[PDB]
Amino acid sequence: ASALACSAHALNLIEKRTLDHEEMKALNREVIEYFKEHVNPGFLEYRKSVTAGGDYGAVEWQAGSLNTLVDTQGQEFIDCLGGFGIFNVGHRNPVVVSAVQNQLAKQPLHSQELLDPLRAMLAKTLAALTPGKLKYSFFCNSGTESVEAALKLAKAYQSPRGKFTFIATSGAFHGKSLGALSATAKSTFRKPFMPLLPGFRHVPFGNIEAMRTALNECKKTGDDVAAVILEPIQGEGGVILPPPGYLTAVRKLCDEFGALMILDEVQTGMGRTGKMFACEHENVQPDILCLAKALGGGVMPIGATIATEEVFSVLFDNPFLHTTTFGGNPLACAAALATINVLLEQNLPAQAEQKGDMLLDGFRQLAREYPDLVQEARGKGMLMAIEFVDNEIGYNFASEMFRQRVLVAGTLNNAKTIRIEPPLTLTIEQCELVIKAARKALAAMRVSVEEALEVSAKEQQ
Amino acid sequence: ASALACSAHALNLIEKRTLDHEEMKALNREVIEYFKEHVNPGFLEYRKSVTAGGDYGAVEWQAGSLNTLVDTQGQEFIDCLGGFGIFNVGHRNPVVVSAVQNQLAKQPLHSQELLDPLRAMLAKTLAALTPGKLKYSFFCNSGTESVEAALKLAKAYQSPRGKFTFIATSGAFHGKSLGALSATAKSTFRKPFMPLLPGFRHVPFGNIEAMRTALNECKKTGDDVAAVILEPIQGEGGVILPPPGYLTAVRKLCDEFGALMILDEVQTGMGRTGKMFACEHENVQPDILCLAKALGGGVMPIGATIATEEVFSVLFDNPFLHTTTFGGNPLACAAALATINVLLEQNLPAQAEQKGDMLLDGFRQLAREYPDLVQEARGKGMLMAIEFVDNEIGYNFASEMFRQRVLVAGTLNNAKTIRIEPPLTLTIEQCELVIKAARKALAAMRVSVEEALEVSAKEQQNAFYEILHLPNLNEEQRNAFIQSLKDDPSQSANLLAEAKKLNDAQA
Amino acid sequence: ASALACSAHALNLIEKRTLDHEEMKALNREVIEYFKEHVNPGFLEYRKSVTAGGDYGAVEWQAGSLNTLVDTQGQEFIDCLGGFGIFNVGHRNPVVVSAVQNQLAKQPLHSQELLDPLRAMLAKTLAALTPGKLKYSFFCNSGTESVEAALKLAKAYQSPRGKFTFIATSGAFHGKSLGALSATAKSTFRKPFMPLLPGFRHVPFGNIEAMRTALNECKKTGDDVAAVILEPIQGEGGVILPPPGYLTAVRKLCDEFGALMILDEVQTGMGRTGKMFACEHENVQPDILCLAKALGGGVMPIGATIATEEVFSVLFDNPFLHTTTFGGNPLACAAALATINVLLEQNLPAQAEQKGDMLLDGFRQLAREYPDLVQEARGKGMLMAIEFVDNEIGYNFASEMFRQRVLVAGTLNNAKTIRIEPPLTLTIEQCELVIKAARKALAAMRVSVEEAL
Amino acid sequence: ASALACSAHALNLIEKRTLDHEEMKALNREVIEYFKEHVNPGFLEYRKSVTAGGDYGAVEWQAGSLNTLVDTQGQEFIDCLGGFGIFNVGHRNPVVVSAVQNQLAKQPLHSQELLDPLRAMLAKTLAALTPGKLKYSFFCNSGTESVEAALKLAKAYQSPRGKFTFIATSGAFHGKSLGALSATAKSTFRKPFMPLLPGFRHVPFGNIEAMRTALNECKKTGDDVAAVILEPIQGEGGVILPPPGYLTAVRKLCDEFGALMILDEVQTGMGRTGKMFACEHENVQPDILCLAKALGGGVMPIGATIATEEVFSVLFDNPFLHTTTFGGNPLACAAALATINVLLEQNLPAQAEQKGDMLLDGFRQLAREYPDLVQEARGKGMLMAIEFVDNEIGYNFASEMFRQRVLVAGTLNNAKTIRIEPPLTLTIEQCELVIKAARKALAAMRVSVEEALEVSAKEQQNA
Ligand SMILES: Cc1ncc(COP(=O)(O)O)c(C=O)c1O
Ligand SMILES: Cc1ncc(COP(=O)(O)O)c(C=O)c1O
Ligand SMILES: Cc1ncc(COP(=O)(O)O)c(C=O)c1O
Ligand SMILES: Cc1ncc(COP(=O)(O)O)c(C=O)c1O
Repeated sequence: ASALACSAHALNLIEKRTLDHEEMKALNREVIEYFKEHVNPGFLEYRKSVTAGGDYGAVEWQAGSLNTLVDTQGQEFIDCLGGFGIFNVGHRNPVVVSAVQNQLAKQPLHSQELLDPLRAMLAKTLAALTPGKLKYSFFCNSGTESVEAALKLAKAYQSPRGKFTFIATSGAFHGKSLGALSATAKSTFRKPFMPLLPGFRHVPFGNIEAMRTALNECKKTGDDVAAVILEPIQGEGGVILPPPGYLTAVRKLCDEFGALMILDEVQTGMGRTGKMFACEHENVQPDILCLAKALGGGVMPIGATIATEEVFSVLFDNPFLHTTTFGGNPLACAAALATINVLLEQNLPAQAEQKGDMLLDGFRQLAREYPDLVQEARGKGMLMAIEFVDNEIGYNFASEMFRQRVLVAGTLNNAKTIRIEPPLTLTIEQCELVIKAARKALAAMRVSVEEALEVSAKEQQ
Repeated sequence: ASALACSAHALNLIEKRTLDHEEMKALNREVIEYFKEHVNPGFLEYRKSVTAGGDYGAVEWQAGSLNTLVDTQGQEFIDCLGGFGIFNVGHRNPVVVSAVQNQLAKQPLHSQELLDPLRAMLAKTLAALTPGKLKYSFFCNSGTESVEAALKLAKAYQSPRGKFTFIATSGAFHGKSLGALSATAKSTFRKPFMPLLPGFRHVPFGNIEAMRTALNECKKTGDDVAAVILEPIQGEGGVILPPPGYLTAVRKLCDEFGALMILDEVQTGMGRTGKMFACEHENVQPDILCLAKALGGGVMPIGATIATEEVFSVLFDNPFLHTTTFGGNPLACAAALATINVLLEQNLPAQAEQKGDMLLDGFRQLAREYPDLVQEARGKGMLMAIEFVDNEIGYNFASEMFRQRVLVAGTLNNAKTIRIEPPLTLTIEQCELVIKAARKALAAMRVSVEEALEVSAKEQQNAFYEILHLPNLNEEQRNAFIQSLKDDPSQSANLLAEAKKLNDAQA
Repeated sequence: ASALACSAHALNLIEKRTLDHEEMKALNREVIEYFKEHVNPGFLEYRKSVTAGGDYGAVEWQAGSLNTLVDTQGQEFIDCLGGFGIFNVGHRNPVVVSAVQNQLAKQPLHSQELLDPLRAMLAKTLAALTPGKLKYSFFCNSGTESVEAALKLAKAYQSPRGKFTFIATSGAFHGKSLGALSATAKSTFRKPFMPLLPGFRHVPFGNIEAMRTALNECKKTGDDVAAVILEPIQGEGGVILPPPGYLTAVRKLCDEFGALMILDEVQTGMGRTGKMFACEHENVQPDILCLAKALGGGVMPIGATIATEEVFSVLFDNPFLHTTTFGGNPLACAAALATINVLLEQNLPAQAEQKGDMLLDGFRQLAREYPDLVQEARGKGMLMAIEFVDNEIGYNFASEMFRQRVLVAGTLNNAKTIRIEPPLTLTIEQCELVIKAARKALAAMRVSVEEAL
Repeated sequence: ASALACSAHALNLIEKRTLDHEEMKALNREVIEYFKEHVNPGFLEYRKSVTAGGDYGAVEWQAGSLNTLVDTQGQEFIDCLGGFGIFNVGHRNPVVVSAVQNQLAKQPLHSQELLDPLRAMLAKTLAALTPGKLKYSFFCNSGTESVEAALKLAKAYQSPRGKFTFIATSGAFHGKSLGALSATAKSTFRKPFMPLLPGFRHVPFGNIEAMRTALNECKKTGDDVAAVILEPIQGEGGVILPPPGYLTAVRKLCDEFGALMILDEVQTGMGRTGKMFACEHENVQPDILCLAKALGGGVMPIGATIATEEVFSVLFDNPFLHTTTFGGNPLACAAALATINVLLEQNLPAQAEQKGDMLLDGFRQLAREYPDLVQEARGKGMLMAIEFVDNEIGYNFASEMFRQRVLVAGTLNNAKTIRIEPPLTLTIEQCELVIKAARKALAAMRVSVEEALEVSAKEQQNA
């Protein structure tokens, strides 16, 4: 068809709230054809590996309740994926939806010349919400943009001081824009795109001595380290918790060598680990803090890079040194201001702690019961993972859970590991249903394995 | 206060549609204090340079009509800034607002595990809307992200073919993320952040022979070019139009050397130049096309990177090779689908042509009338610029226009140049009001100058010769001070003082 | 065998001045086996492509006269290869051999702690010999080392000034050490070894406007140029002469943008183009000058990097910033001091001019006569090339010349192009014999072709 | 003057074997003026810091015996500097001088088109002399060129295998050419010349776990290691001996990750540590071995890069991929062939062991006696160092030794550390004279210190 015809057919679909069997069958059939012909036929192959065929062709339609998703066939899913840590305050949180709706009625995007007042308000808010000397905020549209901004603040601070080297950690995930991907550590994500930014070096996560070595060797050779960047807990790494005091030691180590400390709280921020930021567990103040995902309330894309006056002041003489067109737009600021208001009003950080403790205990118990399938369960607050024995078992679990209308998925920088990242608003009853679904899934998986194994050993001579 | 207290005070402000004198005075005072203490005190200094004091402290409040903005004091501005090419279909275009409102009621952000249907629909739409073999779309949240995606598609296609070098053009602006900024060409934007991506080289824009040379020399030395990236017309460069046929020649040149052609239509896309894409003027099909700004309808942030099946197929075996969390979200897709529907239904590309022709004629005439102030006016469709004689005159114009409630601003990779980028929906009457405002501004500027001052010729010529004779400067330094002096004759006293200092210092 | 046994057999061979048929046959057979098993079996394949089989297995033995080489079978060759521009003052120039012999009797290599007096003397000599404000000399062991030193002087001068980009030219050859190879321009020499030094960009040779563009674009993007490096005439490029005034323009262009001018006279230096340095043709003073090959007199390996006090003074606060163990050794300095003495005493620069004019005229005439085989002949002084129509014809010429006991070979950054780089001491009679050999070679090549059909 | 005039005056000086007081005074005065005006006035400042003035202006004239140097004033020095590890077989070793003299009479430099037979002979010799599967030799003119060749062999082998990262060690010294300097580890030698080759990372020397980490992390991030390069013992680092088995472990570690092992034996090679190569102590076979300094016999500049057929075969299809004009020249080959013959015939590796053990014991004993001045003495064979308490004490020792006509000097990647690198041919009596000179030097230094202190205290009491 013409573009006009397709743009029309699609606006008509946006208005529709419901689909009869025929409208559903037609839309499902279209979305699969169009993913294949215009988006990525690879996404259809992946979703098959993590489903029992026919289930891969599930099409999102609307939010059910705070903690559920409904497909085009009316099937309601409990959300333990949380859009990879976006939906901290649930799906269509009425307070966030309200703030966005209200700003949409006045001015959704700004001129970038007149002072936009929600930018000023969210910056003031984030300054009050953040620890210590974190004071200035730069707004962008994603995690990867927030990391680019951080790397850039560090570069501008440190190049006149003669420092250009950056240290990241293996298993680390900081985004996929080429500046961010220089810090991202997974080989398969980096190799095609090399050469990446020069002067990026990786040490093991949670190993302070390896990091000391790297900083010291860089100092010896005249390749002095501008910054260390790390996640307080590695998400895509498979929920990798550092040894206690590690973050505090990295801060002293950065202080000693005159390197800037960059904390990537894109995925651990906005209450998910049981505090507003995972750096609050140790009362660690980085030089630069990166936020996205949940900051937009599961309604708007937004990122934020917050830094000390000492570091951020690099942008004061020429405020156009770093810019973006959409960053700090009124819809996004409204969504973030709502999200902070919701998390604080309802003490959802405290809820994440209680519910995470409850869920992790549940999973650790299933791990004890199914060591043939599960290596270990880890977490902190509502950031959790189950590591299975091998990759194919992890995929069978994702499918079994999906069959039972519970939504989980794999981690990026870690195969065979399933993230459990539900909304902080997940109810105690849903928490219990999740554990029962997990149990039913593991029992079904054990049968599959035992069956196969008989149907194999038969082969001999 | 607590964060809770500030988040509350701010949600209260989001609900309010009106401000009495007291609410306005209190909010203005807050926004200025908070910009200074938590955003950037630099932005307050810049806005002063481009206003008569008290005017710098104008605070955005809401959209007036399709083509106007209203501050906290109720002053309505005609928008010739267009948010730097975002507001193609105007402020709160009811069709776009409607689509976003409708999708917000179902699902604003997606899971990233279930197939999201608006992604599929917008991708199908963009495939039909785009020229030739452009077929696959990757959605992100900004121009800079769309450029990163393009660079990444090229890298993945070309590294197994042994090609790693990228060519961009001087004056070029492709974004500020470190991959994008490797292609961005302005010194002041790059130097603090070097070293940038290796293998990035710059040729003059609109010079096919310089580009041939660069590709050929790279081939000779074994540093073969993976891709050429260029804007069809340089926006931040100051609306720099290439010679006609240039784009067509770059395409044949890329075809000959086996390099991928990347077109950055972030700022020339969605009808702004008089066609849906500026590559349609010459019927040029790039390998990879970058879109953002206007694609979101002035409601949502979105970027799109569209490419051939041949190039994009690099993402098919591992679909996680390039991803983003928010990219291709349902709100953004709804906003884009609406925007395309609006541009096509109302033939706004055709309107941009007519209104741009009208506005450019107006500006070229004011240029004829005020050669003491204006060097030249250029444009294509509703992408236009006025180059003034010097930077300070450009700033005086922006201020005079703002005094008269018409919103313009400067370009990034070009000082003393004012962009005129109004909504394609600007009415013929507003077009005329814009020209009258410009005229009034230039007349007032002439008076300011003529306020017992203007001539300074020999005053300048004296500085040229004194600077040239100072015996302790090297030839790069003398050359840097004389380029400053002829480029901006109104700083001859300042530049002379500076040169005398450094001459004394090398005795 | 043991190493002791092989080191013994070889010292025995070094003492021998003559080989009977049996000693020759045994040594030839050994050298081919050992090239194959321990050096490079590739060198044996190349030498075959540029010979009529049996001729590829020629083994160097000794210098004949100033301008000839003798193989193990006693066959004497007129040398028009000149070891690629080493043998400017001939083979075993008695004045150079004498100086080396004399220093070998006192101290061949230095301590690197006591002031070594020939270093001081050769540096003083090179300062007097070089144009203008070229004053300080750093001694190394090769062309590539002399270029590394130049690149390093530029880096140390310009990094505190915020400039890091370097411009070289396509067809350019500056050596094969990884710093030098970043400036070297031929793809097949660079691709395996990438990534090379960052911030190295190439413009066409002899195109001042292309170079202006590159400097200007680098300035616009904040990647300002530290230095331009170029050969005054590209040797490995195939004897590529720049347009007149080009070098002078590059100097003004460097002056304007505040970039350092590096001239690589490794192959055009020590009189080969008709002056002591090719930069003297236009009276061009670079910031940094690179020398090797002929500077050692065809006896010693040496390189020299000479620069202004302004640039070299980067090494004054810490004189260990750039060092080499063997560089500026007394044998090498003795050899260079002798070589300069010989070139000046006998006005061999002037001879190179006259003999090059004579030889080039001869070749241009053969080009007129054999356009089926020869595209063109070029040169300046005793730096000359014949470009053939295609690569295989160039190889047939090298072979035909070798069959007639005249030694020529191909260029590096240019196929199908044969360098003629004889000693400046080549006699007028030899010059004429060379032209007659070339004629006989082309006539035989024409027959081969006409045959084939 | 004209260049002709100076080239003449200098050839006149090359012929002279003797200088009366007037010829000496005139030549010394010239050499100092010319170092200042045309070489480096910095060399004159450095040599002052390591002498009592008047002594800084000592000018080399000729070799005395195998193990001594004579200045323009006829003062004979015992050589414990060894030209930083060049003079393994002494000054003007008659066997080396003979081979060079003999080849000079036939063909000193080659055409580079005809097969040069000494290249073939030295390559065959070095193949027999080297351990295991080391088979192919490429000849150059210096240590830094030999390292460039190694880096290049690795790059050509490993880039088609998708590996581009190189690991070196801190304190490491591999040369000053920009490829080599990318592996060299001292800050002050690198910073002015950055950016250097990309893909170069440094681990601590003698720390196998730090190196494992680096290889593993590079593998995880897709920046896989092409090669490890290290000295078996760091010379410029200040004679840093790795823990025993380190080299063996690095070899297994390289084998595990598929990285090439490059051993830089430029300074530990040709018998200096008590074996022909320091890699023979642990029977470690690297993929690529680098040689220079002593390989030329203290007569000729030469470097050699030797590698497996597996690695070197990258140069077989295009033999012009890596070349040099002077490399593998007949004089240099003659000098190297002589040097190998001398080292093997006279078992100088075994002598280096015995004499080094003797000298190191002597120094360790002086360390016990002078802990106020000396931190420690280390070595292996005739590769030795004395670390002093502070830099200025190190310089006072170098001066005191020079005053007593014994030649020592500092290390590059280590201040306050004096290298003792005498010819392997140093006689037992000279060994003893060296120890006595060291003793006399330390005793004089102690008196200087003790005197200062006495002067201070009395002035104070006097108040
Ligand atoms: C720790 C971390 N950093 C950065 C990102 C990238 O965020 P975005 O996809 O919005 O660019 C992610 C997303 O998964 C993340 O988990
Ligand atoms: C041509 C072009 N590309 C890229 C960008 C950057 O887009 P964003 O600001 O959305 O990152 C701009 C912004 O002005 C632009 O004009
Ligand atoms: C211009 C130029 N530079 C550098 C070199 C390299 O000299 P070497 O082979 O001694 O390193 C050459 C050799 O042909 C040359 O012609
Ligand atoms: C171990 C080592 N490698 C390399 C070099 C550099 O060798 P050259 O000075 O011959 O360039 C040296 C010199 O001191 C060295 O000791």
